[PDB]
Formats: sequence, structure tokens, C-alpha cells
Amino acid sequence: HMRKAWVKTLALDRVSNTPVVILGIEGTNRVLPIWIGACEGHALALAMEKMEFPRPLTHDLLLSVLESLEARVDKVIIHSLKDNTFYATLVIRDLTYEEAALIDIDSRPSDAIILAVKTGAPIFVSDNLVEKHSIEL
Amino acid sequence: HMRKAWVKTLALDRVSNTPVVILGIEGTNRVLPIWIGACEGHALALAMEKMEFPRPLTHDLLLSVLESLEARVDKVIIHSLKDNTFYATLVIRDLTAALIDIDSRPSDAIILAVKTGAPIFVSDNLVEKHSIELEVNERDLIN
Ligand SMILES: [Cl-]
Ligand SMILES: [Cl-]
Repeated sequence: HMRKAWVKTLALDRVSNTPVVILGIEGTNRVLPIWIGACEGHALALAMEKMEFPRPLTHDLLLSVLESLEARVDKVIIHSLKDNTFYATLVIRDLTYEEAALIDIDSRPSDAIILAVKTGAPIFVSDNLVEKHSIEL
Repeated sequence: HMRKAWVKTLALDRVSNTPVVILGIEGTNRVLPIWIGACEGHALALAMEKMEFPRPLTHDLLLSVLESLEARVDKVIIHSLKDNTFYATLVIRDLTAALIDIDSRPSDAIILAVKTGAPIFVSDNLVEKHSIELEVNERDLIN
């Protein structure tokens, strides 16, 4: 009931001067745009550069917390939209082990995408969001 | 070892107009200023305000991950300074020495302490070498 997606670009909405994630939807030529805050966009911009920093930023520290508790990002789902807000699930995998070892966590789309970018974990978008909110470019 | 601290104040430096966290060192009249980024300062402000939001911000997400994995923030330690950089430890307690030391920036660790109520500690080296002892005249200037 959901399509694989990826970060195509992090654009700027020069009208609202705000960052816009453009998710590609696999199986389509449509994209789903998601508006995020400035600090979120900066963190995603840095994550997508995939470069080395001498000190852990917040999402890095999240990922270190997961690692320490023998878990990892399994996937990310952008599933719902109400009142201009997309709702995401960070699906975490408990590595103490069999598929019921997945934990769903409420997340904003920004945080989820950033963690998926950092980890290589898959992003999914629900059919319904694609049907109703994906766009052509 | 180390001294208990609390966030006395978060403000924009009145010259560089960037955030500085003044930590108070309990049991003293000393404070430790730590300069942080614009985004970290906003996150800390929201946390200090105990701002209630419909959606989880990044630090909230981290704390829900902790909770999901049966763990809590235990305490936070600002322990070293190297080339203008403070180094911290996020100490996590596995609720299932079940304590875990995780390297942190001071910003993140102070944010997570403020949100959870976990104690902030500063090492005696930092206090001895970097804290400053305020006179009332200097506290009034900050206030
Ligand atoms: Cl978001
Ligand atoms: Cl910092």
C-alpha cells in the first residue's frame, strides 16, 4: 500500500523562502514535495552531502543512541496528511531479533527523511499520498 | 570528578547575535558560558519554555527512540575543551553499569537534560579552568 521514494532534491521555495524536499516516487514520473523548516533543511542539506564532521550533530547522536541500544533505522514511511502536515513513521529494527522486532515511532517527515538519507534506509510514501498529492515536473 | 550544573540562561550574545548558554555551577557563584548554533539555540529555547507541540521535534524523536528501546537519559556531562570546542557525554540508562556513554555536543546534551530533567554535570577541570565567578554587579548585567 506504499511506493518506494527517494530524495530527488532539496529545493528552496523562493516565495516562502523555505526548503522543500522533492521526493521521487519509484514507479512514476511524479514527485511529492514536502515543505520543512530552515533548521530541518540545513540538517538534510548536510546529510545529503554525506561528509565528515568532527562532532556528532543531532541526527548523528540519534543514530548513535540506536546503535548503542542494538537497533537501527529499518525504513521510513510518509503515510498521512492532515491540516498541511504530513505524518511519518520511523520504523526501527531491534537487532536483538522475527519481523515483529520492528518498532514504529511517530516522526515528522523532516526527521525521518534525514535519518533515511543518513542510513541508506528505504523511504516509502503511501499510495494515498501519491494519488492525491504527487505532482509532475 | 564533577559539579552539578543547570541552565541559568540562554541568550543571543549582544555582539555576535548568536546563542550562548550560561550554565550555573551549583554550590558556587561560578558560571560556564557555552556558545551554540542558531538551530541548537532555538531547540534549547523551545525546550526551556517547555513548549508543547503537536508534532515531535528532533529531540523529542530521540527521546521516543530511547523510550521504545527501554532506556532513558541518565545524566549529561560537559567534560572537556579542545580548540574552542566543548565535548560532552550523553549517559543513557538501559532500563532492561547498565549505563552507556555517548559522545555528544554540549548543545544536544543540554537540550536532552532540559527536556527530561536529567542532571547536567561539568567536570572540575572545566570549572577550574573555564568557569567565571560572578560578582552581583556582573549578575545584574546578565539579568
Ligand atoms: Cl517536518
Ligand atoms: Cl554544541
